[PDB]
Amino acid sequence: FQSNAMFAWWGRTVYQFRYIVIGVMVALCLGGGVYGISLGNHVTQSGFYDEGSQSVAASLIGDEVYGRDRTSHVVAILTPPDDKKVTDKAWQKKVTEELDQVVKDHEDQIVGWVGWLKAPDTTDPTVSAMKTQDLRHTFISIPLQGDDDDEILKNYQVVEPELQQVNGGDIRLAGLNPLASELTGTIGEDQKRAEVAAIPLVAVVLFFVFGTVIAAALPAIIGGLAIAGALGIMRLVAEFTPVHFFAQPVVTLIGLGIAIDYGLFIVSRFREEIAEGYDTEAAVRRTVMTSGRTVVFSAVIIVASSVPLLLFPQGFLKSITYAIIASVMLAAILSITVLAAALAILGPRVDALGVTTLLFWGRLVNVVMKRPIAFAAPILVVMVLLIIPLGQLSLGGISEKYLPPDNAVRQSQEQFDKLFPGFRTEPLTLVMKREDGEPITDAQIADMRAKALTVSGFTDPDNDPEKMWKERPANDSGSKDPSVRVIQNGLENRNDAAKKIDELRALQPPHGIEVFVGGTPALEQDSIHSLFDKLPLMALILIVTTTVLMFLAFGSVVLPIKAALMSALTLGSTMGILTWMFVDGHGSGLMNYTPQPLMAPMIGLIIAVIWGLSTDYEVFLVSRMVEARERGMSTAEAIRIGTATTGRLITGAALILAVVAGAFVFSDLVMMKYLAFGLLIALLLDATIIRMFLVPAVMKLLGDDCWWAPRWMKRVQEKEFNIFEMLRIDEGLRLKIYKDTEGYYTIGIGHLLTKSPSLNAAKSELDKAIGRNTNGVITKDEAEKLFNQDVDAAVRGILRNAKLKPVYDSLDAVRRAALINMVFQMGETGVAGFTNSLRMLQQKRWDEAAVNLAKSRWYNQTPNRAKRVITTFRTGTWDAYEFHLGGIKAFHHHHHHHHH
Ligand SMILES: CCCCCCCCCCCCOC[C@H]1O[C@H](O[C@H]2O[C@H](CO)[C@@H](O)[C@H](O)[C@H]2O)[C@H](O)[C@@H](O)[C@@H]1O
Ligand SMILES: CCCCCCCCCCCCOC[C@H]1O[C@H](O[C@H]2O[C@H](CO)[C@@H](O)[C@H](O)[C@H]2O)[C@H](O)[C@@H](O)[C@@H]1O
Ligand SMILES: CCCCCCCCCCCCOC[C@H]1O[C@H](O[C@H]2O[C@H](CO)[C@@H](O)[C@H](O)[C@H]2O)[C@H](O)[C@@H](O)[C@@H]1O
Ligand SMILES: CCCCCCCCCCCCOC[C@H]1O[C@H](O[C@H]2O[C@H](CO)[C@@H](O)[C@H](O)[C@H]2O)[C@H](O)[C@@H](O)[C@@H]1O
Ligand SMILES: CCCCCCCCCCCCOC[C@H]1O[C@H](O[C@H]2O[C@H](CO)[C@@H](O)[C@H](O)[C@H]2O)[C@H](O)[C@@H](O)[C@@H]1O
Ligand SMILES: CC1(C)CCC(NC(=O)c2cc3c(F)cc(F)cc3[nH]2)CC1
Ligand SMILES: NC(=O)CN(CC(=O)O)CC(=O)O
Ligand SMILES: NC(=O)CN(CC(=O)O)CC(=O)O
Repeated sequence: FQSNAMFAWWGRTVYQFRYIVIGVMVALCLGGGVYGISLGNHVTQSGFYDEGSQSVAASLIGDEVYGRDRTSHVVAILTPPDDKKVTDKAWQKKVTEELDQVVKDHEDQIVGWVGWLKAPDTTDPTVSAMKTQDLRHTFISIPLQGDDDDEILKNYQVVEPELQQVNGGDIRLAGLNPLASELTGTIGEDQKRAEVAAIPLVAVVLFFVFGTVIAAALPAIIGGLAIAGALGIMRLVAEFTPVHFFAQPVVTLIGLGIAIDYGLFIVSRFREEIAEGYDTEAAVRRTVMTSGRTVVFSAVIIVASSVPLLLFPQGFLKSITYAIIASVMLAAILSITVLAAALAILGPRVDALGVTTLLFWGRLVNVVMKRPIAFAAPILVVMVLLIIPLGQLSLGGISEKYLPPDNAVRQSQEQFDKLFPGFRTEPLTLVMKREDGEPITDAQIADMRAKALTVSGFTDPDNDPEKMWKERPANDSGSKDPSVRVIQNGLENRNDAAKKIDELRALQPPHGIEVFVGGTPALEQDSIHSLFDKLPLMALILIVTTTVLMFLAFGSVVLPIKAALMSALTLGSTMGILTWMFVDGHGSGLMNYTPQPLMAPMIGLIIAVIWGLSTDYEVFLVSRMVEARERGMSTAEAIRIGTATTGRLITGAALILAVVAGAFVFSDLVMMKYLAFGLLIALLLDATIIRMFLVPAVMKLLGDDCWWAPRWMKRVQEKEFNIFEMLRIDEGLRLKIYKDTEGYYTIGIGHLLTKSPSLNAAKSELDKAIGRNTNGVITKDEAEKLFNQDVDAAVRGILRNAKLKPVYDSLDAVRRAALINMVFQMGETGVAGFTNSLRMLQQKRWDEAAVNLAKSRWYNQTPNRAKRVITTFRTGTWDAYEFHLGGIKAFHHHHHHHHH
């Protein structure tokens, strides 16, 4: 159950109101770009955890009661100049005055600065550890004002340009906020790299697909408008829910490629239609009714592959899904609205500026036809070989290693952890809230301490079990509610956290006390647990929805399951290569990244994206061969028809997407490189190994079993437009005796009854013709009978005329119907007067024949019908009548009015 009257109406309307469409939509997209440029100041960095988890609740309660830990905010390593020591009093005074000046300039942003450098004369052992033994290095802590991570990072970015100058520039800034600033600036770095690299390369690839300036420029303008509008839409979404930083490059990584590919396909189809003889109006309408439907289906598939990411609670994945959906649907809309109207405005002008203005698949698919096993199993084994590294993939959180190993901030952090060990901690926290509301006594604290000392593997520095699990510090941003007490202690081995947490949560709390196990390891592990808990349902929804959409698009049952297994193998192989590249470290030396576990939500993101890519390409390809089997073509060449019709467009689209993805593989963010490399691997696997080799071979393996659909999941074959409806359009269908423009009695489709003025003589003739007492009224089927009689009489008259018989025997059924139309209108004597025109048609020179027919006085006197018939001659389709200028007014009886 499909619907194309909607697409036909829109193809008509976008040509009818093309200027309004182009103006309104371009204005909306440009205003959206102007409104969404400011998205960079409204994105967030949170959303990596499960915010409905116990670790997040523990973190929130600890923040409320004790205050958030601002000690890891800013760390500053200071080194005296000229091999001096940190004990030089003049240098001490200088640096201290500099730091005081920096803090009092930004009291709105900095809380203060805390170190050993502030109180050199002290005995506190922890403070005296902020200096190295050599007295060549000393680090300080600079807490910042703020209430959420984004405001704190903004305050740090406000204070950094002046804080960096301290100590003659020889101050090294590490901590949470410097790393955050670098990791977020990676996004803008990638944006600028894309602007510089992909735009001219995409221009070149387009200009090589279309040997024309305009036909190659249109998809680029479409992609630009799509990026602008999608950024505006994400800026609007930022008003309701937090949008993550990583959602910005997605718009440029995924949105731009699909938008330009949509534009490429639509412009190519418009050029096909124009080169097939249709004028601009019919070209736009058919371009819609075919390629726009394909594009909308593509967008629906991408949305169906993205939506399941809304199951995971990580707002990171949610904002990414929002960005994907917005970009893709806006690209589809622009492709069937700005681009359609722009083509309707330009016309054949889209080929005006050639190359000078700037200054075979069938053979290869037949190579796979002879021996399918020679390419199928030797490729399936290679893919299941690439799958085995996928098994040994690990997951982890965000560290300094997400930056390249030569990044100054990562090296500053690693030098801090070398010079000052024991300050960077990941302690697990037991948070105790008393449900009743009264203070917590030391007895309950001791009970919890003992029940925690039950568990092993926790750090015991000075070897005193009654000093482990010390109390969390408390600063001024905490309520200090006596009903909440937090103990905490680090882990000897981090890889045991997921177990120890599961132990610390099995401990029985004191009576009337609620226990929450939190901390950075607990946050990470609970996030990963939510991810793995919700993954199978996501995969099931993905596969089921995509397979149902393939049930809709294919009209088959074998092909959806086949393409599902194909996409599964492609996803597995791509993720195996990704594990081999980023976990096992292969390719790291050339790309300059550190091998490490992947970000957990990136696994679901990459699953969704790669599955959508594979399914989209498989659908767009296989539909073209289902087209041929619907026409009646044989299997072994229906495959060839589809593959050869898709080759150039598929390769160009894959090339543009590969350009845009390789523009991002050079990122300084290991997650960005992971995503872009996975996209590149999946894309180059689908554009070559999947489409060229495995698809035709594995399909031929099933031969004529691939299109088998049971019952009637398959659409019904349409009512084939015939000569009856054509001449009903041109001559009218009247079921009651009427007078023509000459004043004679006509009925049916231009069937002259008699040239007598008597209505009763005409009724006598009509009753004699039909065989009953009609009273001047006939049914539609009787009109069809009379019309078929007249058509047969005209055909017999044509085969009798020696000037019309050759060209009539030369033509096809549609052009033969056009010739019969001309006969019915103007007599065989009049039709034979088009000697050279009929010669052109007989020689199948449709363009010359149409141009010459449009110069008769037949066109001057009956221009609409003549234009319709001449279009039928030029194209050979009923398209000039399936969507025609409605409403005729003057009915005239035709020649060969058959009596009996
Ligand atoms: C574009 C991609 C780039 C990715 C950038 C990543 C930059 C790294 C910055 C990491 C800042 C971690 O700060 C440490 C903070 O951890 C928790 O706070 C958490 O409390 C919330 C309650 O919801 C939790 O949900 C939040 O995870 C968190 O605010 C502690 O409670 C705070 O005491 C401590 O200060
Ligand atoms: C990606 C993350 C990598 C970066 C991680 C680096 C973590 C940075 C931790 C550095 C801790 C700096 O402060 C540590 C010291 O200060 C506090 O005590 C004192 O501070 C007051 C200052 O006025 C004194 O007056 C009070 O005697 C007393 O409360 C802490 O309680 C102690 O532990 C320690 O002595
Ligand atoms: C405001 C929100 C409103 C709800 C969302 C917007 C409306 C969604 C309308 C439904 C989706 C329209 O697409 C669904 C498409 O499925 C098939 O596609 C195929 O049609 C091409 C014709 O040539 C073939 O070539 C290809 O094999 C293949 O694309 C069917 O033939 C049609 O049913 C329809 O074209
Ligand atoms: C600057 C422009 C960069 C262009 C961007 C696109 C480049 C994509 C590259 C992805 C391929 C990953 O390749 C990684 C492999 O390459 C090298 O193999 C090492 O072992 C082999 C046998 O001993 C020898 O072939 C090498 O000599 C030896 O280096 C690496 O060392 C290995 O970890 C890993 O095997
Ligand atoms: C067969 C045809 C295939 C097409 C050829 C593929 C393109 C290969 C030729 C162009 C490669 C030139 O790369 C230029 C790159 O310079 C920089 O590199 C710096 O960042 C990376 C990690 O730190 C490391 O590359 C370096 O260590 C570091 O200098 C930046 O990354 C970008 O400004 C830019 O992207
Ligand atoms: C002619 C075409 C209609 C063929 C499919 C072409 N489809 C893509 O190029 C494509 C990109 C893409 C992506 F980045 C993510 C994702 F989940 C799915 C994706 N499909 C468009 C042009
Ligand atoms: N265009 C036609 O119908 C053929 N005509 C028109 C023409 O001179 O080209 C020639 C002829 O009838 O002799
Ligand atoms: N639309 C009309 O009634 C006039 N004509 C159509 C035309 O002008 O081409 C009808 C016909 O001649 O069959």
